[PDB]
Amino acid sequence: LLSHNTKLTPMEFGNLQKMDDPTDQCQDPVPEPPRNCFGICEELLHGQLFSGCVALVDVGSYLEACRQDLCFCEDTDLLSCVCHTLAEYSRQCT
Amino acid sequence: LLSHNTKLTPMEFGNLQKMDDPTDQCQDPVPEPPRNCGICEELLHGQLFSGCVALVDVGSYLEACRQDLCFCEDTDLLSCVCHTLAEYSRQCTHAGGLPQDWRGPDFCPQKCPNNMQYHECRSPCADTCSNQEHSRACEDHCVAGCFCPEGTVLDDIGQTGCVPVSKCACVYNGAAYAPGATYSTDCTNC
Ligand SMILES: [Cu+2]
Repeated sequence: LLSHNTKLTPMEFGNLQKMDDPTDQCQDPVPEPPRNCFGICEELLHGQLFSGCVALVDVGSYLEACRQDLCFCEDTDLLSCVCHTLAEYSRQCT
Repeated sequence: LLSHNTKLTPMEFGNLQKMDDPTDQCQDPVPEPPRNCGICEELLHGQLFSGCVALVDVGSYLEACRQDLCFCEDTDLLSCVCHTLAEYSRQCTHAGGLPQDWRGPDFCPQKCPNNMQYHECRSPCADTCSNQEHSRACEDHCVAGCFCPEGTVLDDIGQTGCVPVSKCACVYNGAAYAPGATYSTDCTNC
């Protein structure tokens, strides 16, 4: 996150790693305002399902990711947007 | 469930408690075989209801939540279990517990008039402009509903939602006054 003694935002860091195709000049993503969108993610991750995994891998980053995945859901059922983050947390615990 | 030394099923008991209308003959529900169908496990066993587990057992309500999730006709599975959770919160309040808020903008949202907020355990004796000490003299346990934000009281005079105490109006002889307004009699000045 440091280019020359400065601080790089995650979007800038991601844009710095682009390698475009010879003819496909893909446009960089445009930043969006925060949608402002204890919950189901907190109950699931802080519950007894992940008891030996919390002491090894911190939950806060994955909890925040779960909240973002829920907020950017494409379907109505909220139980289907938490599968990806929970699976990733289980992978990291393994 | 014991008619005469006989273990009645819930279906039989419910049918026994029937009282029909004169011209409306009703058919008893047909006992259907199970459909062979765990979201509720996370919230009910989670810390969100922890302060309620010690008072009301959750197994019956866990089964009720499973039945509600399986039996409801839309795939709003996250938002199709609000009724069982609300009932469990009600039972926790009736058991002397203090449930904490479990709802949200996307998870079982509740709409409150004016600037009030929905809460799971607050005193039902709402403080108004006329009675600003009602909550401190309440005998009933905490209930769930729409309540004024902390630091304000309900406006029962102008019906303009929750207002601060310093801006509450006054009533004298059926006429609503304003903060700072005065009236006088022969030998008083209020
Ligand atoms: Cu009660």
